[PDB]
Order: sequence, then structure tokens, then C-alpha cells
Amino acid sequence: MQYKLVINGKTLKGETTTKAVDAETAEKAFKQYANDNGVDGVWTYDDATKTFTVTE
Repeated sequence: MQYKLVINGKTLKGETTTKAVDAETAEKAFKQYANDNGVDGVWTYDDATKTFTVTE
């Protein structure tokens, strides 16, 4: 399935996507992407839209 990440940062705003077998694996990949770009925050997940949001 395709999952989306919305980044609502102070200095960085955008969206990205990844392909994964389950929501948990998409979580490990997205936490890595956020760390490589300097974003840190609180995580939320909406199972109906397969979307993870990180708000700083």
C-alpha cells in the first residue's frame, strides 16, 4: 500500500510518499527521513487515509 507523510514544520513544509506492506514499517522509514532533514516532533496516524502527520 501507498502511505503519505505530511510535514508541518517551522521551517520545512511538504509531503512525501512511500510504498510499504504495513503501517508500522512505514513508521520506521518516515522516522529516518525526518531525522535526516532535521525535523522533530509529535506523530499521529489516521488509518482511514493511510496518512502519518508530524507537527513541530
